[PDB]
Amino acid sequence: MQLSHRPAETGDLETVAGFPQDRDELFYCYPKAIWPFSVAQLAAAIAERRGSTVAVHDGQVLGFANFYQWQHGDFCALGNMMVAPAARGLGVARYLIGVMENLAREQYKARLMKISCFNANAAGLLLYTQLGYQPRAIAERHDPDGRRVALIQMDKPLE
Ligand SMILES: CO/N=C(\C(=O)N[C@@H]1C(=O)N2C(C(=O)O)=C(COC(N)=O)CS[C@H]12)c1ccco1
Repeated sequence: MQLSHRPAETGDLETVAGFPQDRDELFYCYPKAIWPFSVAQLAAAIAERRGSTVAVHDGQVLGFANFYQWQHGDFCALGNMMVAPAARGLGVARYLIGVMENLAREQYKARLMKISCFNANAAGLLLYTQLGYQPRAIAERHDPDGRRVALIQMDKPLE
């Protein structure tokens, strides 16, 4: 793919907010959100986070991610990882994760990137593993139906 990236803009909101296809996908990428997803919920996330970035191919916004934790000189934690349904498995997430790693190193002087992935998200767990992330801990969380899920906390040194 001929991918580029830039900071997320207002005009991208409607597109990105269309990416989660069901409650599970929304929970996996934004567990505080309530289905149905909306532009206002995405904009609120952006306002309270850092680094919101889109990946673009052939004029189309295909990916989005941000940081929900950032500690200068230490680490960032990547979240809100969303990819357009027509572009899944084509390398958009891996591209964007690489972009966000550079942004963490360069702008936050981070030595580590943290990613948390829910247990049900096999594709996520396998991709982050391919990208050199290692599992560090498992935490209990609850899904929207009040059922227990396992949040797998992974990390990777930067550089
Ligand atoms: C306050 O912490 N509560 C969390 C909690 O760990 N949220 C954290 C938070 O924000 N994350 C995000 C996020 O919103 O970007 C994700 C999404 O990750 C990816 N890979 O896209 C995983 S979870 C973590 C939680 C989860 C369920 C109930 O509570």
